[PDB]
Amino acid sequence: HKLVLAALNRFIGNPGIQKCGLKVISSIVHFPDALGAMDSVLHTLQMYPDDQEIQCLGLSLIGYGHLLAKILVSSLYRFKDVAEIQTKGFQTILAILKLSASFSKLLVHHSFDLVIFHQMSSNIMEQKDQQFLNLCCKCFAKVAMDDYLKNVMLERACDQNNSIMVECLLLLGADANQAKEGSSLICQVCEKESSPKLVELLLNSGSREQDVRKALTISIGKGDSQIISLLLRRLALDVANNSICLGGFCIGKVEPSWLGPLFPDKTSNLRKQTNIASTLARMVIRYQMKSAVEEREYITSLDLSANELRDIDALSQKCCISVHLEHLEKLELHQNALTSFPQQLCETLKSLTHLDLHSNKFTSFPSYLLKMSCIANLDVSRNDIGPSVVLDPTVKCPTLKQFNLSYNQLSFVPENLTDVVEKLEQLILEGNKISGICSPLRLKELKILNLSKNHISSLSENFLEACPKVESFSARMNFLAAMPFLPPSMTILKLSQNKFSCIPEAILNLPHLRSLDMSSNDIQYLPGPAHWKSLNLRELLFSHNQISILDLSEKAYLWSRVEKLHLSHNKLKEIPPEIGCLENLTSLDVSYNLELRSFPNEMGKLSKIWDLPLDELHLNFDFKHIGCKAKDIIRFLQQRLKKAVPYNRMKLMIVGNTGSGKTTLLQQLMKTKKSDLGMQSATVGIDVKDWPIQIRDKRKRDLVLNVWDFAGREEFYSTHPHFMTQRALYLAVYDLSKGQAEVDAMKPWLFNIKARASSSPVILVGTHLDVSKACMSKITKELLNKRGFPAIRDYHFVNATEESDALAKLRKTIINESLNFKIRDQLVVGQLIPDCYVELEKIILSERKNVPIEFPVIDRKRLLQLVRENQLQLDENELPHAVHFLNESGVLLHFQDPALQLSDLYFVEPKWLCKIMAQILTVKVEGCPKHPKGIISRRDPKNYMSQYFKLLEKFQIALVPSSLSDHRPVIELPHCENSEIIIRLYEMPYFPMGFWSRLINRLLEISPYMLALRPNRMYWRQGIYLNWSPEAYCLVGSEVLDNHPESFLKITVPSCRKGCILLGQVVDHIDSLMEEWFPGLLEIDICGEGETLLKKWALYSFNDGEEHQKILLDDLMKKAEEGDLLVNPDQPRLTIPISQIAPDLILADLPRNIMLNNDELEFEQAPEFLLGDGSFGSVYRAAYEGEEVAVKIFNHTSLRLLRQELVVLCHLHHPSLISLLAAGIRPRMLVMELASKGSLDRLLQQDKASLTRTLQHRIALHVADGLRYLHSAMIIYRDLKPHNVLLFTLYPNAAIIAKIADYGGTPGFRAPEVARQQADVYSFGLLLYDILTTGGRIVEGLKFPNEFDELEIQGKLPDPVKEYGCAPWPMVEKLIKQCLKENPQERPTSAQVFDILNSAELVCLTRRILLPKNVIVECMVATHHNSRNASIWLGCGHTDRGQLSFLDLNTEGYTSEEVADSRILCLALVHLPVEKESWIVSGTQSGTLLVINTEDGKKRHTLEKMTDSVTCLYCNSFSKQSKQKNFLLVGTADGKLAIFEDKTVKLKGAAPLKILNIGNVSTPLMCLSESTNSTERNVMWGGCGTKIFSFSNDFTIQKLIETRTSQLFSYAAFSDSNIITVVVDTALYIAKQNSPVVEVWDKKTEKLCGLIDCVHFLREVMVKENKESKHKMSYSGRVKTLCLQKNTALWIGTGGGHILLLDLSTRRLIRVIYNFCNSVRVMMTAQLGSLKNVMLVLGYNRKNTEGTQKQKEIQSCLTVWDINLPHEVQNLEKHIEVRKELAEKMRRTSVE
Ligand SMILES: C[C@@H]1CN(c2cc(-c3n[nH]c4ccc(OC5(C)CC5)cc34)ncn2)C[C@H](C)O1
Ligand SMILES: Nc1nc2c(ncn2[C@@H]2O[C@H](COP(=O)(O)OP(=O)(O)O)[C@@H](O)[C@H]2O)c(=O)[nH]1
Repeated sequence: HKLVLAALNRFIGNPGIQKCGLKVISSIVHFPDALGAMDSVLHTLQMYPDDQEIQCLGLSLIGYGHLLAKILVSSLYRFKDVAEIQTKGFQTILAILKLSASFSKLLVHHSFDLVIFHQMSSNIMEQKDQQFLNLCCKCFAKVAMDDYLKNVMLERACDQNNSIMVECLLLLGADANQAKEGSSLICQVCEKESSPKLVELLLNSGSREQDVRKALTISIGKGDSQIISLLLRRLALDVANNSICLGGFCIGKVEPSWLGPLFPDKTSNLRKQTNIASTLARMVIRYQMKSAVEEREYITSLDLSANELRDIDALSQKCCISVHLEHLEKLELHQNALTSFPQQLCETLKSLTHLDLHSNKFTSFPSYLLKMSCIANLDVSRNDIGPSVVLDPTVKCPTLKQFNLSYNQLSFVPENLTDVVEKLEQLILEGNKISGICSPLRLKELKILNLSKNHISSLSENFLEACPKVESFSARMNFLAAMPFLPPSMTILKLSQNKFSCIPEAILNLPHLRSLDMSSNDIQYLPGPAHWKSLNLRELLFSHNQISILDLSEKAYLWSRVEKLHLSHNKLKEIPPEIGCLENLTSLDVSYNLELRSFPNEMGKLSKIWDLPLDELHLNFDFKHIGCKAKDIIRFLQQRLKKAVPYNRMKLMIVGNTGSGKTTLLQQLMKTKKSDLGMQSATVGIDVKDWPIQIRDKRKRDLVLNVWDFAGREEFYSTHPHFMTQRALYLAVYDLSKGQAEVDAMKPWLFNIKARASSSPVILVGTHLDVSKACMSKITKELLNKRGFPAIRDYHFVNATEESDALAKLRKTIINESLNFKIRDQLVVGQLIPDCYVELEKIILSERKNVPIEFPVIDRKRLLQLVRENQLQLDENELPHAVHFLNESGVLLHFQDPALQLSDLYFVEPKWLCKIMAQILTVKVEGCPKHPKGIISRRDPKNYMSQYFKLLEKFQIALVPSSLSDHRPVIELPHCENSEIIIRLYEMPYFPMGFWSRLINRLLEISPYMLALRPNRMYWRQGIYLNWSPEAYCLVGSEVLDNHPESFLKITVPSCRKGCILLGQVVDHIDSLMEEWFPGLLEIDICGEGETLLKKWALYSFNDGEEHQKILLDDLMKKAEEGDLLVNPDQPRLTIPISQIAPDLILADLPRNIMLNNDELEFEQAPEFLLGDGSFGSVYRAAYEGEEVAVKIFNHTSLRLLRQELVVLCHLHHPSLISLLAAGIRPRMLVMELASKGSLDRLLQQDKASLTRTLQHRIALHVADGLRYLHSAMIIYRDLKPHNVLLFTLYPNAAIIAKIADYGGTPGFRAPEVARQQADVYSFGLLLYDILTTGGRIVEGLKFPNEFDELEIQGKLPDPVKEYGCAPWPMVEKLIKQCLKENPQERPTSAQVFDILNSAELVCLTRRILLPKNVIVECMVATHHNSRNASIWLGCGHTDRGQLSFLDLNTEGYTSEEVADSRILCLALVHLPVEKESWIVSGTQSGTLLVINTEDGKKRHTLEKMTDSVTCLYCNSFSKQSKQKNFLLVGTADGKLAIFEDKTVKLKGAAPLKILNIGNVSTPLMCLSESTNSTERNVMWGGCGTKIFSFSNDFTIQKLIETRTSQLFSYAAFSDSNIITVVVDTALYIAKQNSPVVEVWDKKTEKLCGLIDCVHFLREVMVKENKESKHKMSYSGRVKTLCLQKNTALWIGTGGGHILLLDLSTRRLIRVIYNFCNSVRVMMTAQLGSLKNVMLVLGYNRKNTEGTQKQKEIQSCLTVWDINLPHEVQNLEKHIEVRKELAEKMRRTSVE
């Protein structure tokens, strides 16, 4: 019982008894392992806390419900640091967790954090219980198992400021951008007044930039000077570029105490005290993996434009930066609201040369801005400068160049220019209010004046009489009358919008003038080219004048260079033929004249014309179906210059109805005697026949009209519209037996004749007198004549079987009607064509005398062979029109239609192919009607069955829409309550025949409605009724309402949100058809009234449901109700939104947020407010509730086009796309993002100082991404060029830099056009080329612009670095070539080019130099003393004897010169500060140490001949003699340090100061190094044999560290071999011959503190991409050389074809950059041409071209990397990830 009694007695013993009871139970707990005390021993703790002597015991006994934990920490917290009782506690926790894992989560539940934080931070480090502390890292490692536990405790770890532990947690993961995304870590960390080290650690690791900006706003709220300067240093600083990009931020005020540390400071050097955190992180990681596995120096200018600086005086003082400003050389203050530029500032900075501050609110040009030392381009161009701007004459500033004064409120030209600004060039004064006549203006160097938009009366006669270099005087929009003796030097003169009456003779005589724009003048006579006295006229812009003649008869060749001639809006009469001499004409413009009417054939010689607007003028020809475009018009005018002839050979379409005198009247018109077939049957198809008529009269014109006796029976009634062209003479026939009743039923036919060919004649012909009613002439005169039916021109009553004069009269009438057609007096029947067409027609007809009957088609190859067989003058560009024209004449049908596919096949003999297309429509099936009537599958010879229905369903006969269930099946809509449906009518007098056949076939195949779920559809002849659901369905019905002889087209669609989509997408397909095939219907006949024959109604009802009637409304009149949005009757209390009865016209269908209310508008449209022109309209700027927002206004255009654009540009959200904000119906225009820094063309035109390669690459990458998305959206751009790319910010590493405008071409932007997909790739190639070029492609657009598609694969293209001089930039120079394949199949995809652009290597490298063929070189030395242009001196080893091998870099010219009798090993540079020379030294195989001068390759003197092979040379920094001093080291193959002095090199056989024999004959000296710092007096370290050594100015071995005696043998010879390399840093990194591992010694302890293996980094990559590497287990690959950067990383040069980056501080591998060489032999650092700190890499590329001959072809591929690589490989890495998250977050807005 003792256990039971002891426990219960200790329980009841509330006073005193516990102190002993606990000792009794702690002794007894070991022996029986007893069994119900835990609860009571728990209870007693609460029952009396606070007694240490029992607390320790209780904790000791807990280890032998959750309230347990609640007492534990509350104990350890109540005894934080009283004694080592925490030991017993943490032992208890460690015991409990290892058996109950989840209890750990319970511990952190209560208070664990409070006490563990305290213990790990109560200064426990270097206190004696370091082993107890090891148990506690062991605790934490299991504590931080759950990542969420890391994040939330991290949250708590920043609440209380604790730098060491927050750093430790960051090293353990625990991302710092997860808390709230609106109030995430940095926000409260700057709110709670934390420490700079706490904020810096948060910023350095993952911290989203938006949160940083929010925290910047917060920390601006308070006054903090060490947290602000750390937020800016991560938000705005480009250290690579020396910048401050503080642009977008809304900083309330700038104070130098913030930017203080942003400027570079040489004193900045900080120790390593946070190593505690790294050590603790290492211990935690160790315990975690154990628990896991088996348990000068001045910056550039400043960001300043849009900051609304109401004052800039803050910088005028003598503050911290008042000495860095003195070398600014560019200052931008435009668009702020400044005033009165501070006088102290404008003399503080004495090197400013682009000061521009416009759009500010100045009111007085300071006139003390001009006392700066070297200023130019002074620009104040939108301020409110006072009425006069006189310059004070006490300033003599000559350096000013471009003194802009645009758009001020001036009243005079500035007064004292001539005495102040002498060298002034571009004095601009436009937009002012200059009124009075100007000054004599004695400026000696004006080069571009300007006076536009002033109010000038006239110019003084001595205005330009003293400015002998003016070039571009341009006074637009003034009130100007004459010109005052312009100096003979003007080149460009622009004088538009003035008030002239004739070109003043002061212009007709300028001896060098080049362009003259005088548009919008009211002038009368344009003097002939014999009045212009100038040999170089290029542009002559004269639009909007009143010009009568275009005098060119006098002397035309004197204007042979003219390239632009704009004469629009003039009273011209005709173009004189002398215009044919201006061969260099490029852009003629004679539009809007309304009185020109004819083009002379002479213009066909002006082949350079690429545009020729034809707006509002009528020509002979110009008929759209045959009308040419651009050069095609010139080709037409040139072929018409050759020879145009009368063609005289037309058509007669006979038309009947189911029976009449048609065939028996055609067989009587043709007088056909044969009667071969004694019994003709009903007509099949159209049966084309032809019959010549040599009219035996004075007119010998033997006219041949072809008769097409159309099908009578109604069954053929769908194809006939195809054979009714506009050019014809139709008959029609009665069968007068059913007189006055058949004549009624003939009405549809005439109607169709009025539908297709409005201006075609018709001839009625009675066909029966033998069969009996002849009063039919009544009704044809009574009803049929002139009411909506075509221009009947006769009627006859022949027998059409035999014996009468009436037939002769019918013949005469037909002949005389044919010879009298002449529509619009154009006379079709004899019009002129090139004889080539007639020849082609003749040869084709003669092949109607030779073809296969089974397949009358001709292949295009056969046609191009038959043109060769004859002597036709046609090329591959003539046939595309030739065959079309011959199609127009009924010779052969060929299909070029975009709706189908272009036919390689040619349908000569149409007479049987029309016969073939109708066979299917007559074959029936009286077998088993297994399918509903009309639908059928493939059921019928040699491959012809394939082409038959490869034509017929291309002909949309497939399921035959004809003979298809005329009676409609009964259909009921889910909802028919008069208010959930939308209904639209199409009342028309009679359906077109193939209307339904082609209507149900256009709606049918559009399956992806509201995209890919197909609907169920049950479609009879005249209806569809698709359905997805009761939420989406459509019934395009066909009913006739009672007492309505017309025929309607009822469409019903639910008024739901998606139903409006159905409506719109169906009305588009029903309207576009009507204007594509039936232009007669939707042709408003102003003659009579606007019937339009197509009265598209709209049905609306006020009474929601049970309206008892649907109220009509004509759609046009409803469209007139667009000034509002709601319709309402004469009774105005109730109304229906137009948004409820026609949601398709209505704006709301795309995301509803697009709506412009016309309320909070803010706008202007003057010629400053547009931003550019493009496609179908232009774009302007305005504001609304916004500030700046762009508006795309439209021309002329239509709400067809806009509906396309609305949908297609919407529903597409992408970072590279220019998203639109709103649309405006009333204002007929759209709204877009304002592109802040301009367009790419502008950027190229101006800003070439500021295009970094990074930046160019960013733009290209952004663009590559947009184009990729556009192909994700499966579509062409078709508009890619500098004019179309928009730039937002000029900050290189931003998130949005470039975007792409208007969507699916130019001489400056050509391709081999598909119609003359993969094409946009090529267009991108052009843009990319120019971006690489920076303005080379169309600067030539001022010069030789036709040449832009002439050298198409052939131009400056072969070497554009060479052809433009731009900075070399490989990989992408290969990318454009490799992209730019002429064949579209050969081009890579846009996704592929985007992926290749997303490659840090494409951004990081600039050149290599493949040395001459088979040269082996193994040593090289750079030159930094002449840092202007440097040459890299190489050795050789292709020869066993020594050649030196010079190699320059700016010329890349290799030279060879044998200088030694034995192969060289190494060289070095010893430059002497005296005598200004750099002796170059070379050590060799024989020991013959050679020294040769820099410039002289003859003053050579080998020094003492060494004993063994010299392995090394080196030049040190040893100034130990109180002066500048240097030495030289000769590493030989034995260790003998033959040291010398910097100057003693000249004397033959130099004297070694201290000959230090170090190594042995078997231990070869093999590497030397200097130290990393200079504070250790440059202790020198050199490897020797296998033991590294060191020395100093003493030149005595200071250490004999041995490496072979290593205690970590994984292999021996990797350390048991001769040393190869040594580098001196905080530690030592060493490698040996063929050692694939590097050894890391320490200088003090001399211990192998590191062992870093190379193939330890080769595995990770090879495993996927090298499968043959599984056979290469005995791997080649080892450290062939070392090269260490200053403090960032270390570059391992492999013996293989690889290179390794090592971040020596924290993470081992940054990147391996392979596949660029095969053996990295040499590596070193250097400086070149102010591009200091480059790293040269001499690698090998062996070619086994003759490897079978045991020989390899060697190319020493010397490359030059930019040493800044280890940053960009980790910084650009990051930059992708940024844009990847943003790629996804943006696509969330597409979801919702
Ligand atoms: C420098 C000036 C130039 N600017 C622009 C803006 C734009 C522009 N923005 N948004 C657009 C949307 C469409 C668009 O279609 C083009 C390419 C057809 C002209 C242009 C812009 N295009 C040139 N320049 C903006 C102002 C503030 O700055
Ligand atoms: N007796 C008689 N028959 C005629 C006359 N004109 C046409 N027909 C008949 O019309 C038929 C000619 O075919 P047509 O009607 O032109 O062919 P369809 O239009 O394809 O049916 C023959 O059967 C003729 O006998 C006429 O004046 N007298």
